[PDB]
Amino acid sequence: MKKIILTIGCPGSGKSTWAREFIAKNPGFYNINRDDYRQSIMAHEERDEYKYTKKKEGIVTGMQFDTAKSILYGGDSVKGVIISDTNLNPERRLAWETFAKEYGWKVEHKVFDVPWTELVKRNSKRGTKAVPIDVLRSMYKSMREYLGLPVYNGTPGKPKAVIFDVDGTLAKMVINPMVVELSKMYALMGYQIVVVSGRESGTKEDPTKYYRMTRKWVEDIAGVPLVMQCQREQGDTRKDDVVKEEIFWKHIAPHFDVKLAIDDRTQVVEMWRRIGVECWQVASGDF
Amino acid sequence: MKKIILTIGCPGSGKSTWAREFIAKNPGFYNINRDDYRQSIMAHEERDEYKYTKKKEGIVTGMQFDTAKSILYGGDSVKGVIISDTNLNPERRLAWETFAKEYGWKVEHKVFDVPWTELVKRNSKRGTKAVPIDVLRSMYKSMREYLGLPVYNGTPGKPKAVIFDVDGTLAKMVINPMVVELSKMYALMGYQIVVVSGRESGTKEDPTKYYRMTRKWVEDIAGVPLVMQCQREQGDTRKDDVVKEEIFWKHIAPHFDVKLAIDDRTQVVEMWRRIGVECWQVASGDF
Amino acid sequence: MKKIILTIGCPGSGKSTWAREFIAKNPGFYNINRDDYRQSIMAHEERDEYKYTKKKEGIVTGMQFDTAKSILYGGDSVKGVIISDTNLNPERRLAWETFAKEYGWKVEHKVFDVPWTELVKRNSKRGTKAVPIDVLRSMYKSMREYLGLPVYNGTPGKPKAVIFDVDGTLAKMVINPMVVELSKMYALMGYQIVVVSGRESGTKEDPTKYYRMTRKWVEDIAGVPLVMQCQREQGDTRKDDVVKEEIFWKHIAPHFDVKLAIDDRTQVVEMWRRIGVECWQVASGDF
Amino acid sequence: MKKIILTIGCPGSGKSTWAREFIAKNPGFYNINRDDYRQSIMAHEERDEYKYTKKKEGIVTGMQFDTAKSILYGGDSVKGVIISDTNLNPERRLAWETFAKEYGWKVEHKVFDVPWTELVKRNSKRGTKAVPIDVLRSMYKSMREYLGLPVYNGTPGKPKAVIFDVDGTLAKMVINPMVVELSKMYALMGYQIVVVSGRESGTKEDPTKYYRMTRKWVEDIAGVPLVMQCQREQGDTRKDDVVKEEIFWKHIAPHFDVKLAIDDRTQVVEMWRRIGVECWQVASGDF
Ligand SMILES: [Ca+2]
Ligand SMILES: [Ca+2]
Ligand SMILES: [Ca+2]
Ligand SMILES: [Ca+2]
Repeated sequence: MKKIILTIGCPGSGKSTWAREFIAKNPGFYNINRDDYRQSIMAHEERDEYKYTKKKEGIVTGMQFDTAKSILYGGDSVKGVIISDTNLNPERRLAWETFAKEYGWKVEHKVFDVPWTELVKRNSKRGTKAVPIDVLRSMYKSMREYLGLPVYNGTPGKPKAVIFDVDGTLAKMVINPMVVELSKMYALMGYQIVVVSGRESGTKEDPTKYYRMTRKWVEDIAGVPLVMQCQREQGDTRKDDVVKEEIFWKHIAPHFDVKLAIDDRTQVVEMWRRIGVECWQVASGDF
Repeated sequence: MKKIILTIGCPGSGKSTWAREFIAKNPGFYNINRDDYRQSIMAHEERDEYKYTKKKEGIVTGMQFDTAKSILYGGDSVKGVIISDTNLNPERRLAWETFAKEYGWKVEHKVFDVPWTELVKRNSKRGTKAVPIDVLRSMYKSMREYLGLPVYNGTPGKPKAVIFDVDGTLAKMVINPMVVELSKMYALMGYQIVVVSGRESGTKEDPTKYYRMTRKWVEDIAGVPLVMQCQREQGDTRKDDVVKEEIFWKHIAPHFDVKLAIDDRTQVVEMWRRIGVECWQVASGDF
Repeated sequence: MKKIILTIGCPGSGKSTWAREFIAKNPGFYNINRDDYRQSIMAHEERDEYKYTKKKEGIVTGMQFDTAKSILYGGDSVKGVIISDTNLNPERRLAWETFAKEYGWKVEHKVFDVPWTELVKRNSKRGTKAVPIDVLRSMYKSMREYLGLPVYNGTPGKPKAVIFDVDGTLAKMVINPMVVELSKMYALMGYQIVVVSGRESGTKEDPTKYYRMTRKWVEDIAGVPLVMQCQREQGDTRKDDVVKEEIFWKHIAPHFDVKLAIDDRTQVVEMWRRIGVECWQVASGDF
Repeated sequence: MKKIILTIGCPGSGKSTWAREFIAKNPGFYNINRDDYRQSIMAHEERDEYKYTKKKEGIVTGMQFDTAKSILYGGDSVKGVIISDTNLNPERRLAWETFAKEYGWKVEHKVFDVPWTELVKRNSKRGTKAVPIDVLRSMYKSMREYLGLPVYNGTPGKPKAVIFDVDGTLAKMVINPMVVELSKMYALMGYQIVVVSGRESGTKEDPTKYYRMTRKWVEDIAGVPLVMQCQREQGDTRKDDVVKEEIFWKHIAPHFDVKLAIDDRTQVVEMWRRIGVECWQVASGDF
């Protein structure tokens, strides 16, 4: 059955690079893309930035389905087509299927799940084809809803706590005054403090060298009335982003009703908010 | 009445640059272009070169008319669309009109007549969007058929002659041996020799300074049995290309049945052949 | 006296665009630039990203001064040269002058002061020539030290206060729970709360329409124990960035020893930190 | 001994692509290139075209040697440098060596010999970095003088002949009137006619199928008083360019004093002239 592959990925996820190599290897396959249509009807150049308009979007949408119809109603030579957009809008994604059935075509999805940190990394160098962070963020947030990834939301029963980070947040990567005050203000308030850190626990030869150093400084110098502490396991090289988000679902979320996140590294503040935890960023953390 | 503007011009003639500025100033106008569609269905990048295929052309054509229909069947907001191709194919150009009438739309043409010399000038710097000389040549040859420009073809009654050029052809810009021999070989053969030159005749103060110098060298040193001589009028700054093509229709074509053209400057050899005169190029003449 | 113009501006501030147009109009002027040299010795392409190395920087530096010497020791035709870098390093900037005097040349500065908001705007679209935010930030922070712009640092005598923002911070652009709690936690703690907002005060016909609405919501619904409130004057169209930074130096800084800034709009959080006030960003604010 | 590699190749021959990959693999190696320097001192953009000027060339030259000195006088870490230009000027090439010895450095050459047909192929798509055919031609002509390739010039004793081509020249790829006349005009004149062709002689099963067809048409229909005929051997897939230039040095040049070449395919007309044989091109032959 002639197929309609939808690529599912955020801007600069590989979608297009894939559809070109693929079509270049699989005869009978043709591409359909919104950005292309968007740029074409405006006669724009590479350095020109298109301006969103319902009227134009309507036209573009119009152009896709029609082209789908046209090409897919070709010979037996035509094996199918690729709708190389972000396709992160469920409302529309559904629309393509219900369109596909009423014509005898099947629908496939080719997913391009690239890590946020890597999506930013790429989108910033994307130049004129780059996209604003809120859209990139908004997009990724849909890529997660698609994948069915978890989003937190309190935990009835467990105490109301506030997770804190050390490097840069609690400490000035000596004590970072205002923030350390906060940890205690929240201490009075009736909150559980759960300090956390992405500093590797230690070295292969001594797997807690740094964890102990941290815990000591946190308690003895800063004097943070922590209730629990968690750190990056020794010999773990995954992203801070990935790392803490695991520590959450595995230790804190279950024994705690989280209300806040005090941190400083963007990728981490990005992760916190993204999953459902409010996060206040106390300093610039672009690294 | 909603309009369908067709741009008539050769590659790199201004077409697109026009349609962008225009649409950018005239609301209700949208663009339709083949190259765009061609690149899109292949998912190509700027550095990739598409490969002509009837099957794809058919698809592209399909995409244009359908998009025309779609957009033009919009509100009263839609004033019309631009078909920004070369549109130098009469067969198709007709097709758009006969399509336009059977839907209640008019058709307009925006012509971009740029000089050949300038088209090459641009196309060579066009980079990856550049096009092979024979297509550029073939294209321009259609742009002329469109404009209704003249193409020569003998002249019954008048003698059979061969036009010769001086700078570079007859002379080594001292005598250029083989070529000068030819002028006489054709002299025996029973041909009229009509020497011609784009060397300005002279200076404002002496409007034949060079014409005389030339004629003298041509007769006295080279010894070319010329029957007639023509040169660029003093104070004329138009192109060699333009220049000689006027001298032809005004002096030679009427009193002669031309069979050959011996020359050396590409733009001129290009012009000769282009209008209907066979031309042998005796040396590299890229200047 | 032959001159050595140094361009003073952050990445994507106009520097290069200026030096090209200038040299294009002023004969006897030649360009010297680090990025160029950096890319050249590595044989890099546009899509390649150079890697910082002292050894290479040393070489590049070496290349500039030598080229300066070489060209400036030309004829009377050579009027001078442009050192089109960021030149925001005082250590080096000094070096060029002390170099200039020991050879009989003067030094000029052409400054390109572009607003941060506009620098980000451009750098994000800069593509492969774009630069990381911390460097852009770090750079701008030097452009300010150059211009001699003010950086705050407490105010002895005046009470310790915390400035708060409304739209997005205190309010969910109904009340934003955690943040409003904070305003009171700091209220107990012994801090003065100085709410602030970039919401235009009102309309030409009623220049406080919104200021009153705000103040009411802030006091009556949120219940923030504010001590003072400031807002964007009616009919003011300058940037939020520019706006609040004026309200600070003119109303708060003088009557207050500021310790914190709770806000949400990046350009504003960027401004706060930049001038010397710690700022915690409570939510994504990329708009 | 620290080395100075000079790349020897025509525009778009691989030079730069090589020097980047190389430096990327061999630590201690740095690049020096004229075009870079040329563009930098003018502050030019990619779409801007530099304008040749002795004064600027002098400056650029100045910049290279100085940079050579500078970098090569680095530590033991510096293994050498690449002068990635065309380096087809012997006058200068010598200069680099005599410069190298007076400082204790050796000189190496990395040659990039790419076929003319392929150089044009590339240079036309080179876009703004492309170069005019006469320079490309002039360049290749130096690349040949470097390689020590042969250039013809008469052959005392042997008769004065004129080589003719069939496809497109003698025949209209039926007879091509004017050109066939010429073959006989030269026949009277006292010249030997040596017809030649790049049409494969035949098929594996019958290695002269086409050679016979040709010879028959040439003699029986056209009536060319040929004295000798040569064709592309069966099962030969090298370029027409390469092909005929071998047939020349192996059959004609030795038994003939060539005065002219009548042909039509550019790559071949290009080859003829290039080696020392005058060639008149009778028609457009861009294929
Ligand atoms: Ca941190
Ligand atoms: Ca001439
Ligand atoms: Ca706000
Ligand atoms: Ca031929």
